Amino acid sequence: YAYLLESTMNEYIEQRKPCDTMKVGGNLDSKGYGIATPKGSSLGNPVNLAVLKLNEQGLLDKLK
Amino acid sequence: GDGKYGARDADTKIWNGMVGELVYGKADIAIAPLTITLVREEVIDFSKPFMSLGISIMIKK
Amino acid sequence: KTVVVTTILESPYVMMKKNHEMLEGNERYEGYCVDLAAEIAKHCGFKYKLTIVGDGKYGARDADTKIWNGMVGELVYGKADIAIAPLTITLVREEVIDFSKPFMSLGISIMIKKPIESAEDLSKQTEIAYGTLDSGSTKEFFRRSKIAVFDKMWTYMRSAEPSVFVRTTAEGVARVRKSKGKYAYLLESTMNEYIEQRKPCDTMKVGGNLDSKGYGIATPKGSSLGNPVNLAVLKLNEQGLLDKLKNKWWYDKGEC
Ligand SMILES: N[C@@H](CCC(=O)O)C(=O)O
Repeated sequence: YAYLLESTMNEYIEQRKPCDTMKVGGNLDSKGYGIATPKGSSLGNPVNLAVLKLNEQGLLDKLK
Repeated sequence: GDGKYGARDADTKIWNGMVGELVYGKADIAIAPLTITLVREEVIDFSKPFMSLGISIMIKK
Repeated sequence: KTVVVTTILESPYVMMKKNHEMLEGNERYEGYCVDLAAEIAKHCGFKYKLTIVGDGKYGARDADTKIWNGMVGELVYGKADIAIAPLTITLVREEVIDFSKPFMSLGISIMIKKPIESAEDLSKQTEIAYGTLDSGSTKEFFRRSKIAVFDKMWTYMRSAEPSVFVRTTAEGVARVRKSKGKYAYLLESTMNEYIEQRKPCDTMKVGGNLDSKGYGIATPKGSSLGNPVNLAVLKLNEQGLLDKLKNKWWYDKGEC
């Protein structure tokens, strides 16, 4: 049994005991995870700016 | 509550998962490994991506 | 209302066709962004005219006048309705213009002439000169970077004499090529890997990306087009088109 999942989760499991799984081949597509809010939410604009600010400062890479 | 990411039920038309909690106003924001897709963006808003990824294959060594 | 599209002659996004002389209007161009424009215009139901950014720049804000140049400036001052180009979604730009979700992922990388293996290596020597493109997001990345190595690299670049900065990507690439390995160029992975697969096959991308960002289709704040184009980008990515165009212009055309 082989499992189709997002590269992020695959890479995480590949580093966990019992270290018996592995990610193979290239990614099938390219996409992203985003912080979601209800349509027309007040928070939308500010959280988008926060995500951009935090990626630019190196925090997102640091956290991964 | 339902431990799901979010999908619209073809028969019932209801959105489940985190997406549903946002759509029906149970939550104000979803901070999770929630993929930005076209069908979701039609009902909720997404920030630019905080993480880049792609579907891949996991095998037993 | 014919949509004025601002773009930039940057391979392989927008390039003049071999036979441009006998061609007119949108027909004179070809590339990833030319096919992308045709595609989103198809899905959004609009007619358009491709125009090359007058000043040949991506977009930066002059600290003295506060005036935006490049494609950003053309959008900000209403000279163009939409920018379909390899334009990087950044915080400063997002404050003055709208960006669709990314149509392409990328990161800053190093281009060497066929002794440097990474950013850290450039920051430890003075023999090999290195710089970036003027008026772009790569130069800003280093200007606003606190990460020790990137901060240290900027301090060297900022003060560099002669200037290690270039007007166009083509200028940076040509400089690496004629410098006998004494100049490395910092540019986006997308453009780096394209050139890597083009004659004279004398360059190469080294190390991993310095960051993870994306290019987005830009429109002026409050634009009626914004909503539709964003959904169009998502549709095209999901239909598999973006991947198809990427392989079409990068590797089916690779000559190395
Ligand atoms: N894509 C960059 C230009 C290229 C670069 O700065 O390396 C921008 O949108 O400014």
